Amino acid sequence: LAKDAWEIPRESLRLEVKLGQGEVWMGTWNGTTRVAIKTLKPLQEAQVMKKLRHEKLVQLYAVVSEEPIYIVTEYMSKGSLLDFLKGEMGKYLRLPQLVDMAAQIASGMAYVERMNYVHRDLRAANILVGENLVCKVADFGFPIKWTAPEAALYGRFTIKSDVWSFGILLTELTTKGRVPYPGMVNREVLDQVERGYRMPCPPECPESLHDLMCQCWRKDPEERPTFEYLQAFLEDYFTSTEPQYQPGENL
Ligand SMILES: Nc1nc2cnc(-c3ccccc3)cn2n1
Repeated sequence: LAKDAWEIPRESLRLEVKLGQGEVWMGTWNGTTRVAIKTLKPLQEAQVMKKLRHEKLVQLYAVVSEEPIYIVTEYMSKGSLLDFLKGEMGKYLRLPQLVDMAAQIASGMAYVERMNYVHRDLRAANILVGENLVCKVADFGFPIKWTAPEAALYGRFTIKSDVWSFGILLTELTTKGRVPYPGMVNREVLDQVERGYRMPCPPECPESLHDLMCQCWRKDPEERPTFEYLQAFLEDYFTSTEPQYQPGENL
């Protein structure tokens, strides 16, 4: 059956270093350019990664539509935002760098918002990092803790359930990668969050950023901010919102 212009020769790719294991390799495409190659275990409907192109989304390069199915994309030299924040770099990141990263992610998601798509698994383990603190939304391929209640309970995934996740992602950045709802197991999160619990302000995080988290965690998904609003807020943050910001111990 008929391929499209994304298709490339099964073996026009040189796999080298293995990076994960569902498996992910670094490689070289037509001997000239470095890529990442995610391999599946037994891309049919990648009509999602094909239609999106933006500077803050990991770019699709090519596919291979036969088992084992390949997906080739740009190489992100630092790997996942989660690993980056939990590794050696986490202790040196302060609020300006973390808010900047948040802004990049909102910029990719504001594009997703315009195109009328929905990510469904926005969390730091699905943001990829390159040099110069470039972050890019990845993996449009159970993370109850990151999912809006209406989506966890009733399968209502909208751009507004993504916003909710983006708010959890903001606690990931401000805590240098901690799992959210520390001490709570999945069921206790779901019950507590339905009764109105929200994570409190993380140590040394300014109130104005916690308020932003709180708005993304509104019960009525319609009262949650847009990513366009989020991007603009984050970009202008140290002039418009926290002009007197002082670095502290950890942020
Ligand atoms: N597109 C893409 N996908 C992945 C997955 N993992 C990495 C990576 C993982 C560890 C160290 C450096 C890079 C990098 N990329 N880049």
